[PDB]
Amino acid sequence: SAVKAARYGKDNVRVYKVHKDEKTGVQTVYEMTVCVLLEGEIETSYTKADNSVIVAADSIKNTIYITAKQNPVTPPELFGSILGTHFIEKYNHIHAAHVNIVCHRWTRMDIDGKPHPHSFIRDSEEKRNVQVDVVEGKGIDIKSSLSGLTVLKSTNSQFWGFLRDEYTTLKETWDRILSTDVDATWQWKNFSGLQEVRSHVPKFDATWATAREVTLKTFAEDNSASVQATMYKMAEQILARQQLIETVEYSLPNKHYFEIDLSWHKGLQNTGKNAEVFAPQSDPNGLIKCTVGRSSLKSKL
Amino acid sequence: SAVKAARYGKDNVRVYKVHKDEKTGVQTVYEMTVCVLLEGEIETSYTKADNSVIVAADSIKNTIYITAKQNPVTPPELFGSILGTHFIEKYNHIHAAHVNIVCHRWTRMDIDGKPHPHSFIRDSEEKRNVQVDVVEGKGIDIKSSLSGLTVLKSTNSQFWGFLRDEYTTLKETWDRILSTDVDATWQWKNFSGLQEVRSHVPKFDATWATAREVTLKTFAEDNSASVQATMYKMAEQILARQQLIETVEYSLPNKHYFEIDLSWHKGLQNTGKNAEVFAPQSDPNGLIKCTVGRSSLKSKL
Amino acid sequence: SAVKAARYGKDNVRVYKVHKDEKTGVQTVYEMTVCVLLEGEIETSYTKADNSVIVAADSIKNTIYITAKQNPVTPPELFGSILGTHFIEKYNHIHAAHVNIVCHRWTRMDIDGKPHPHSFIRDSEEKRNVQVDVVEGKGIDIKSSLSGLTVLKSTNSQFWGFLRDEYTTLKETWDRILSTDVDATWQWKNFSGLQEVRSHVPKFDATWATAREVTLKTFAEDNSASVQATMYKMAEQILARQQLIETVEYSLPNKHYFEIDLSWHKGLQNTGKNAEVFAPQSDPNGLIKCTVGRSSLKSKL
Amino acid sequence: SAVKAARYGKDNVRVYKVHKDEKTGVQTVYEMTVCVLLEGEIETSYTKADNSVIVAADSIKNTIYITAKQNPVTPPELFGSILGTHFIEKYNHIHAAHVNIVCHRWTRMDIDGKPHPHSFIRDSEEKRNVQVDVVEGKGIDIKSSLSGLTVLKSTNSQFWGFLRDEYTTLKETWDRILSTDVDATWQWKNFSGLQEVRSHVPKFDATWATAREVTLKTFAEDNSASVQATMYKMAEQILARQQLIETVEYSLPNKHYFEIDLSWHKGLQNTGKNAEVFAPQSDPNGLIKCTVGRSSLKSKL
Ligand SMILES: Cn1c(=O)[nH]c2c(=O)[nH]c(=O)[nH]c21
Ligand SMILES: Cn1c(=O)[nH]c2c(=O)[nH]c(=O)[nH]c21
Ligand SMILES: Cn1c(=O)[nH]c2c(=O)[nH]c(=O)[nH]c21
Ligand SMILES: Cn1c(=O)[nH]c2c(=O)[nH]c(=O)[nH]c21
Repeated sequence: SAVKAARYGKDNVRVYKVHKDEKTGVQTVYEMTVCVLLEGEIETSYTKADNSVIVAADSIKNTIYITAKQNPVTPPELFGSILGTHFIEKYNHIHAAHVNIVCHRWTRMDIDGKPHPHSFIRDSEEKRNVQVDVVEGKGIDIKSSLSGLTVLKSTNSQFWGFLRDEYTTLKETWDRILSTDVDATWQWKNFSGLQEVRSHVPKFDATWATAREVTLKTFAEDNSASVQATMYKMAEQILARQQLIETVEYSLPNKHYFEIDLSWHKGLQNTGKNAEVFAPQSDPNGLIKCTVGRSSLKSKL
Repeated sequence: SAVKAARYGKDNVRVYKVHKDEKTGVQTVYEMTVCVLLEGEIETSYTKADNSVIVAADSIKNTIYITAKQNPVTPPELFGSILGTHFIEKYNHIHAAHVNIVCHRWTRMDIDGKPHPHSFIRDSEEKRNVQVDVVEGKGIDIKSSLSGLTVLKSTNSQFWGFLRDEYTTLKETWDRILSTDVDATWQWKNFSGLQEVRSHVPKFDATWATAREVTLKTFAEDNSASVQATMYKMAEQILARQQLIETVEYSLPNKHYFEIDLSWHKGLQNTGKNAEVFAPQSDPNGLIKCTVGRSSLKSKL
Repeated sequence: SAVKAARYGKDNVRVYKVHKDEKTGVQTVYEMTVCVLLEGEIETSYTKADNSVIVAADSIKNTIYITAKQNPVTPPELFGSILGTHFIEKYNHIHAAHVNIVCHRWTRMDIDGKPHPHSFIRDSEEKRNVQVDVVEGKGIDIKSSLSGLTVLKSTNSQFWGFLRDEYTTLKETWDRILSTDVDATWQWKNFSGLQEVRSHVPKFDATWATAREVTLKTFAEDNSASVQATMYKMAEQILARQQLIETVEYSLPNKHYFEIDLSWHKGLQNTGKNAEVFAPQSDPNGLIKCTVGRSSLKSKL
Repeated sequence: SAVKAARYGKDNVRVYKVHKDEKTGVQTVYEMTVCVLLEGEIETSYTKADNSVIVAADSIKNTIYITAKQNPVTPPELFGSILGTHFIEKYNHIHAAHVNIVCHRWTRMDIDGKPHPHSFIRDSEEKRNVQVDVVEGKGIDIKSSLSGLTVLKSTNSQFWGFLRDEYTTLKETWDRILSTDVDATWQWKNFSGLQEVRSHVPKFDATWATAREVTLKTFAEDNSASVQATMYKMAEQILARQQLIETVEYSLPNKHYFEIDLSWHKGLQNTGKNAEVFAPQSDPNGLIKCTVGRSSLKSKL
């Protein structure tokens, strides 16, 4: 037997950080959950009970809090890059650091139409995430994402012209409800190290804002032919707006709202143009995925 | 053996309703989860296998969708009162209907600074709830609530002067983080029937809006002496603003954010006035409850 | 405004305790989650920012661990009674202690057909719970429960003879799947204090075992006319087997398994006597409740 | 823009199947949740609103129930292989089918020491899973797993000799609690098609049973030097017992149980050899992973 793959460390590390402007009294909070898993010359911990190669997960936890004390926690792409770089530089025998960060929403409260200096509301369970893989000799691979963005449109969704055979019962529709939970990931060009990540810092918040804006506007305005066709338009617009992105991935459930035939009861009309009351279906659901990149096809376009 | 208490019916009934203004094209959606449990002369279903006294839960489910088709679903206090009244009036042997409704947020999307006619966002897992108990011969008892409103303030919370004995380790503080999930319930005066509920319909949305506004402003502006003292101020202001409320109940967890002593590492200062990085605690938590009503004490005030 | 009701304390306190037989090497573990809420002369903490009347929830947490160190944690009815009594005796101004305990399963592992001395498995998310209300001057009110016991029978469940009117679509059945999550509560006679609870200690484990045995055997052997009729038989047998119980309460969801008509596909027969493949429904569900006590009817039985 | 990756279909499809021995009256139930995602010449559904290439997820759902009606659902490796093969054979333009199955426990009830013919208990939320990737021209890749197996040992776990530097606070221990949720995956040799999967059918149940037995016995008997060292022993034994497995992967959280120093209270001794009461930590947790395969190193072993 031999170790083909190994990583270890600490998961579910909750972190809060406050910034206090002593001049204005304005406070700003940041809250996240962090996972750090290390790789390197660690196989003997598995094979030989050699704990000398283990940077204790407790120590990794201490290091997350120390890094957050001594560095910005925003944008999360930067914080993740700083943290991962620390582990591969500090420890000769550690050759990769895998940093996952989930960012929790704390939106400043408006009280009597004025922003409150130190009060916040969890305005959505929507998250902003990063996956930062720091690989010694191979730079920094960053995937940025928004997840748990739950949306619904009551019309301007269609689904007709799909394959029909002996397995098919679904009726074509020219007007249905569309509801999803948006998981959208943008994959950055490889960065050579922390200096190159730092040189692009304003692009992280800007690209997250673009991804969210494009997701909401496209969902709201596309007279959707399918989830497939709608998500492709979101991905192509985000790629057009940030050249340092290589790919945009969407993973979208089709959260069904079924019509309810009430015609058995006093001839009530609640289908088609008369549909007012629907049954939201918890399961099953459609699931639609794609990864969009830029073309290099020159023939048979 | 004898039946001391019994109720039965249908839980977790997901309901969506759309309103379509054909003039403006503006669509408005409502989504809820409904539970209806009936009481009455039903003991023989338990004791004698007498199913003749059971209004099938499947039929109760059909009735929820039919009621939603033929009546407003908003405010939920009205929808609940209509539904509960239907069961005690339709069925001679049914003497109480217990209607619980959870209302899910679908907030209209703003696209390029304009409200979209048919696109919505789940802007919070915060709920608006009702419990409506329709009791034949005893009218309609309504409890209204907001739940899952998650808030945090980074300063202007204190906790000192508490009892200290041989069980006490907690340090007094003059500056801590306060974070909670707000569960706030307002209990209406008994209504004689559906006509009296209908006569007060505008008060339901107005009182929910008042409860939320008072909760947010008080949380944000109170230099809090304790969760106890802060919630009491919220409850007294809501009672002052709606005479048809008898009681206001709060149930608030104290969701702890602990300081992290980093002085063992390079003398880093992260406690007291230098506290920037905190550890959010998932459990345990403080839990603080109270029900506030109006006084009738004339002596020893 | 005046305080009509108030309680406060600590929730979600996770507790583990190990017993080590040094003679045999056999270790036994206990794991629970504890909530303690106090009542008494505490209104000034709410009305006057008077923290002198608050036994800090942090101190209540310390007290749970100290009690567990100095006393048995089993049966949970005893541990809860000890803990609640401590608060009303130690603090003159505290007049009630509300102790909720959830007990988590750690079942000894059998390895090569022999019980392992120190290895355990979470063999079910089924819980054993207590609610212990210690009220100064009014003794100790205990409710014991089992919850999250998930069961299914594939036949010997029926549902016919229910009310049929213009709201009814459900077909009568003489053979259906029955599946539920069992919540069963037994309410003890009021105990005068801790001495009387201690005098009955063996009855707590014995009555929990009886409730579980009766629940499983009745579910498995009753050719069920309805959930109502089946749960009534469980409750009456548990009352017959423990005179110190006053009431037995069941709360049972009817977790539906729907037939799937496949006759549209190659005439496949999958309904009635040919039903093999079913669709489990996550929601909605039936919900059936009753509280059974002993009779004192002497006429019109 | 161009489609670099795409799949779509149906998730969260709950399936139940009953087998009825008419001779013995013995019934056997199977319950699972199924996901099927297809790949192939489907990019035009994304780029051109061409729904002609979509096998509707509703049709995929119908096909799961039809397959379950016409074929064994056990072992899940076989059911998954049948289902995936159907999609790549039926549809010329579909070139891969990705089938994920979660199997839910329904263990036969023993009533009065005899197995009941038609009553079952969810004896654990532990799952048995498969991932079956059917790739046209490349056969059938199967990963089998057990997940959610929650275990604890109260002693015979150690953690000492780990790296100590300026980030390290953790104390070495020679006796701690070890608790985890076991996620164990075994990767099968590539199968050429459905005939080769069928030729190995008895190996699926046997290898799952081996993986579980080895996991439980090793956890219980290993005087653990670390999670790393313990999981490596499990993986090497499972590889030794099934030559058709290429790799065994473990993913194990270290679910911490912290000692509680009570010496501040009446000198109570609850640490080290006197530790009886512990605080289970919900988060953070250690996370330890490895993939073990067979060696081909001939030098520098
Ligand atoms: C309703 N529906 C299916 O059944 N499949 C699909 C699909 O892949 N995409 C859709 O937009 N809708 C839909
Ligand atoms: C921190 N803290 C306790 O320990 N108990 C209590 C309490 O009841 N109320 C608070 O506001 N804080 C607090
Ligand atoms: C299927 N079904 C209903 O619709 N209602 C009821 C009920 O109250 N009890 C049952 O056992 N089944 C059932
Ligand atoms: C307690 N502890 C750490 O902090 N890290 C680790 C690790 O990787 N492995 C362990 O078994 N324990 C442990």
